[PDB]
Amino acid sequence: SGFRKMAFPSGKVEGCMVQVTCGTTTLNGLWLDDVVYCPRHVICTSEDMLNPNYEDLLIRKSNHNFLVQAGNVQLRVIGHSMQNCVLKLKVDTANPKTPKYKFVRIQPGQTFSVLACYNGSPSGVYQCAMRPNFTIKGSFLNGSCGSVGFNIDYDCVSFCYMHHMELPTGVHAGTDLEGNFYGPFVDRQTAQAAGTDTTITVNVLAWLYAAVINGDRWFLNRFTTTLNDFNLVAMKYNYEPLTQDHVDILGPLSAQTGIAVLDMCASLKELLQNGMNGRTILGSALLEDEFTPFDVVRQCSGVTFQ
Amino acid sequence: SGFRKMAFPSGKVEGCMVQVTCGTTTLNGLWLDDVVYCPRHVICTSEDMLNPNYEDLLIRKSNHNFLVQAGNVQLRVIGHSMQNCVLKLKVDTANPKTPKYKFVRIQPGQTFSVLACYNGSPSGVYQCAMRPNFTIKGSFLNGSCGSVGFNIDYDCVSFCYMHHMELPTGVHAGTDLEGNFYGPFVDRQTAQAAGTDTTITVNVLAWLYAAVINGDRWFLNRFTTTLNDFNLVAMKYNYEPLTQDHVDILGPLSAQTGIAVLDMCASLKELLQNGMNGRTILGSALLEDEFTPFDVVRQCSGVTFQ
Ligand SMILES: *[C@H](CC(=O)OC)[C@@H](C[C@@H]1CCNC1=O)NC(=O)[C@H](CC(C)C)NC(=O)OCc1ccccc1
Ligand SMILES: *[C@H](CC(=O)OC)[C@@H](C[C@@H]1CCNC1=O)NC(=O)[C@H](CC(C)C)NC(=O)OCc1ccccc1
Repeated sequence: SGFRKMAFPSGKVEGCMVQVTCGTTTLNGLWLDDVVYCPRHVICTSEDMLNPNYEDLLIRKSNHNFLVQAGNVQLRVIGHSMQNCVLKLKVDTANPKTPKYKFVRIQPGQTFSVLACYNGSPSGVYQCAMRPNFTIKGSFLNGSCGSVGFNIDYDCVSFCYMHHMELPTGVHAGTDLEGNFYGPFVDRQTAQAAGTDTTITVNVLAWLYAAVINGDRWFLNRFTTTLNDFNLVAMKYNYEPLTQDHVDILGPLSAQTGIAVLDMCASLKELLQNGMNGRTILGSALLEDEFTPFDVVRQCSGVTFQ
Repeated sequence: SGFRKMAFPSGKVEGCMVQVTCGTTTLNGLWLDDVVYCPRHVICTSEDMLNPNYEDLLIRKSNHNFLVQAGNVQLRVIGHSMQNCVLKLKVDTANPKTPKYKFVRIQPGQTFSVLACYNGSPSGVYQCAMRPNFTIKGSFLNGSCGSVGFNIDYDCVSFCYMHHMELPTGVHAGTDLEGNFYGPFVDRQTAQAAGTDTTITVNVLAWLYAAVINGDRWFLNRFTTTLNDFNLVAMKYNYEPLTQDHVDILGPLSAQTGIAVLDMCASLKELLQNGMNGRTILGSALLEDEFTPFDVVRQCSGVTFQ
């Protein structure tokens, strides 16, 4: 038993991380097939990033201005193109370690694993959730751009994130693998505001179902409620509105534990109106919202990957 | 910036995970060079595990009674030996993916990364700390034995843990890679008690230094204290006694933030005597003790691995 936040095995992604250098700027790149993906601001200096005209900046750059290093071996760049906020460097060698991969654009509330890299070398892996305001709360130092977020079905790597920015608030913003930013963010060193960060309600309920599975029981109360009544209290505490869909994905955990979703919603209702009273749930003194209803089943059914 | 609990890249360990079957029992094995390491209770049935005589049980087993599977390829076992609570299966093929590796026995309070596996296939990775009572709080379902814990310097994998048991309390116990259990535990399905779980004081102080680095400041107070005075209050809250050694490892974070260790100890002293008042530090409403003083520097200096 036991419940922890768990990142996917990063072995398949490690084989695709390369170092990309342009001028004096160095970041990480994603080498899939014969294409290297990296943030387009690799063509930017520190002064360029204040107000960059990426088109005018990319005009001055050629193929030989891009040094792609895979450990100690170099990839000869034979073409480059700017797709939105990402750069696609065509190399003359296909990556022999390319797994079966996809490019997906996740939805708010869904989670993924981040392989933090510097100089194209992995440093650590952790689980991140795309907040409803399309930010993430990760760990990114200088040189961490180009690092990717991903999910794995069994042998298929679903790339979904690439890191670009840290906002003035300390949270992080990025794009998908097509260069499109998550949220209303642009890759420019200027003050940028995300919306009000709300709580992924279906995720806290799934995390409460996991605690119920793992022996944490004190929170289980005796009330029930309705979908609109709970949403009136959920909107009071900046929680996402629970839809009939969210009830359907939680069905698996509800049908196994025998607690109706509206019953769990009532136990969550009192948990917001009365606090934790100095108690903990699964070793945390607050409500966790970074566990999707599929992340708990993944940890209770024991799925694997090859 | 930002601070998260981070697991090492598990790519090098994934290449050493194989499936080990004996009779009807299947668990994970560690394939390094031409030796496969796995818990010795692979020779046990469900009824054997109540009171096993491992010697008498291993007498009945031969080399061909051990099926070692690496994906779809089998490893021919040509020898077996019981070292403490671990089984060493000699195969006729050296693992071509063996990294530079060591076998170490960690100290209480130190952390490591756990690659959770089932049927020799990785499932997830998370960071664990060896509690002062020589247990860990992980996530282990049925079939998770043989999974290992490890640390990486740069290209050297330091294996330190192998999973065996879940206690009646829900926490987990295991051995090093030499078969010696951490703590007073034996691999037998019987009621077994760990001691009183105490808090790794040097780890909470290092985690407070990280919050100080990442903008979390409200806890910083104005008192100071002495080593004995703080230990009198630390022992009151079941905290490990802080030694002059612990002050020396915290020197790096103390000399960078400019807060003396005894000053941080006073801010921690009031944090125990006054609680958090419904506030959070680094997104947690309690004091984290699973971050060693080297784990914060690892996340603030940005070390990498190859
Ligand atoms: C990407 C550049 C890189 O890593 O390698 C060239 C980022 C820096 C990362 C983002 C998270 N922390 C970092 O150090 N460089 C940037 O200039 C971007 C903005 C756009 C050009 C994408 N991020 C940014 O300006 O972040 C502000 C910041 C806050 C705290 C610390 C460093 C930067
Ligand atoms: C190892 C066996 C295995 O995984 O594959 C053969 C363990 C089961 C693991 C330990 C953590 N959770 C599991 O399911 N089998 C055991 O019998 C051991 C005891 C010794 C023989 C090592 N663990 C044990 O008895 O755990 C009790 C338990 C609690 C909760 C759920 C399952 C088992």
